[PDB]
Amino acid sequence: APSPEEKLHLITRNLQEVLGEEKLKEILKERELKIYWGTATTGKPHVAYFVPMSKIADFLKAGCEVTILFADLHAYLDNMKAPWELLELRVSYYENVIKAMLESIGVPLEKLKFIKGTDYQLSKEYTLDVYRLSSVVTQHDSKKAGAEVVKQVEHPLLSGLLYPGLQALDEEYLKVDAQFGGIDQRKIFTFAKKYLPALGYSKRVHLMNPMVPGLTGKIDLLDRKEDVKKKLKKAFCEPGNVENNGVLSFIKHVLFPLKSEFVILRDEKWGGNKTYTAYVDLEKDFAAEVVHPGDLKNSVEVALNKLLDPIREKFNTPALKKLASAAYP
Amino acid sequence: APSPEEKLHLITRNLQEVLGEEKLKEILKERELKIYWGTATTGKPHVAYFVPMSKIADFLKAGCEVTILFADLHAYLDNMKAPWELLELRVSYYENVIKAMLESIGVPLEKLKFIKGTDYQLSKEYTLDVYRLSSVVTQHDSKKAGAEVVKQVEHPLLSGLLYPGLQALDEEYLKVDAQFGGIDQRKIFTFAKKYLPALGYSKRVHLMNPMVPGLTGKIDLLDRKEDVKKKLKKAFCEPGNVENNGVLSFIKHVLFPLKSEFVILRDEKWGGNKTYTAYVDLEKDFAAEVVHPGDLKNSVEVALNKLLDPIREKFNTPALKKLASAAYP
Ligand SMILES: N[C@@H](Cc1ccc(O)cc1)C(=O)O
Ligand SMILES: N[C@@H](Cc1ccc(O)cc1)C(=O)O
Repeated sequence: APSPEEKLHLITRNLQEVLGEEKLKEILKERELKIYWGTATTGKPHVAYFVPMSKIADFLKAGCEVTILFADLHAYLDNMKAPWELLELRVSYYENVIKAMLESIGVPLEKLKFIKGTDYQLSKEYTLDVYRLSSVVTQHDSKKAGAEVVKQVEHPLLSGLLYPGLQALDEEYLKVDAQFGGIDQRKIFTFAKKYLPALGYSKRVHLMNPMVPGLTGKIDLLDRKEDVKKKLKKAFCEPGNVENNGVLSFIKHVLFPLKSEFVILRDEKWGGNKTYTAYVDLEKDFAAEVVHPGDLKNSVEVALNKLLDPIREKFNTPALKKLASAAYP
Repeated sequence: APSPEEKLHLITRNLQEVLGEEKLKEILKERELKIYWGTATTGKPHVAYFVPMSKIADFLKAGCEVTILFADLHAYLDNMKAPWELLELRVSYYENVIKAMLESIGVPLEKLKFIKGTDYQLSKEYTLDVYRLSSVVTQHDSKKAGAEVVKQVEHPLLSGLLYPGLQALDEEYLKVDAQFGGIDQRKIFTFAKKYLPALGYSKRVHLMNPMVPGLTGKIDLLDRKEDVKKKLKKAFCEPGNVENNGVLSFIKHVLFPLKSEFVILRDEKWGGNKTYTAYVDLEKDFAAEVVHPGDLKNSVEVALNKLLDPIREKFNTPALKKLASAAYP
């Protein structure tokens, strides 16, 4: 234990889509899966990052070799969502905050590798492959592949066309079997699947999370307790509505995977607390309106504040706030 | 001697257009001009290469520091007009044949520097500047800048969009004051003028040759004498027509600069030989039809065979024909 079947279940649970199941099962019969997730080092990560972090936790539980790519060059190429001056600073802020998140979840930062894009994306071998890729990829396909991912501006920049090619080559240079990201990466993933073989590199397994509504949409990982409180009961959460509910989604994609259960906090009057061992049970009760929006929010607020506390405390040290300020001036 | 005025005259004579006269004259008051010419290492050079080589001869006579760029990566990016396997071979063939041309003209290969693009275009600093350029250049402008230069195909490749940016950066990395090329480079030259300052680099002086009709259009630098003969009296050369005349153009752009004069070979019957000290005099006589097409061709044929002889002999050595064959299979 875990068997290949248990590993496959941990790796794929809560995803919207799995591309490459045949190869995924072939690998898992024999060895650990090598997988990575990338994030461009752009705006301050917020509590919604707990969603991909929960999948990273799952990968690590399944025994996967996991790489996290801090894609600083990608931040630069995507309409300068980060300038060159600030890239090193934002890489450090991202690395710190992602490590704190994973620590807070209780994930062995063990088979976990952190790498930043400019560690290898400016090397001669990689650059040579960027030019080879450029010689088989049409402008049309590269503009198409990036449409849901890079900022769409009225006069498209060349950098925006380069972005998906580099993301494709990243699969080969990080030497992984698989890449995980949101469903909005799908066109880049199929682009990699199409073009890496023209360079003599193999296609990868691709794992995609659904688009998950936010808790608000704005809660920062360093927001203090009363700001978390303040922001939560302005959140959208209609009685009985189990669609497009950011509070239910957060529970489904983060709190259940984290603990295998979820506790609703309710007054004695309305039945007292209840412990759910599966999301579908909680969903049924919410649909029936015997879990009120206010109690759902209070239950999430307690759980979430538990997740943020060690992060807030770790960034409470001198120099981490100078880092926070300097990263985002 | 040469004075700045004589240097300016040598450098700019026979050009179609000079961009940047103000800076050119500022430089020449003080020091030697640093200038380069690039050629993608694509198809076999033919006798038409004598036209840019004549300007290189002029630059060297004026005391310029001249670089010749063998743009092998550019050959690759331009719709794979050369594959990666053959690039080293075609670089060697080009270097050999260009050096033989210049030797045949009688040009001191002295302040002459040969460099190949992949010597520096895959370095970290250059690649970083390719990404910065990509972040300010629109796809629109880079497609526009390359329209007369890179192969135009029905599904434009990304590499074609990269091509002019690299040509612009080449001005900075070769540390020149100026670039010389044909008038068909003009949109790339103005592109460099527009964008190098966004990277903190200065605009360059740009020197442009006219588009010159070919002697045939096909005479190879290694063609033997009877093939040269054969190909010449199939050439287009109408009595009295001094426009679009490839034979007159070759004389104007290559043989006059080379020797300061040109000798028409004519029978006693029609006046015997005549020596022209300026092109306009020869042009007037051709217009008046007292220099016949056949005699003009014979005079060019003699001069040209004199230019090719040491080239043919130098490539007559073992290994230069294996080079020729292996470069072009
Ligand atoms: N495109 C990803 C970031 C990314 C960058 C480079 C990669 O190799 C992988 C992922 C995003 O939008 O979040
Ligand atoms: N564009 C030039 C070749 C060239 C390539 C790179 C340069 O830096 C300069 C010139 C041609 O068409 O012949």
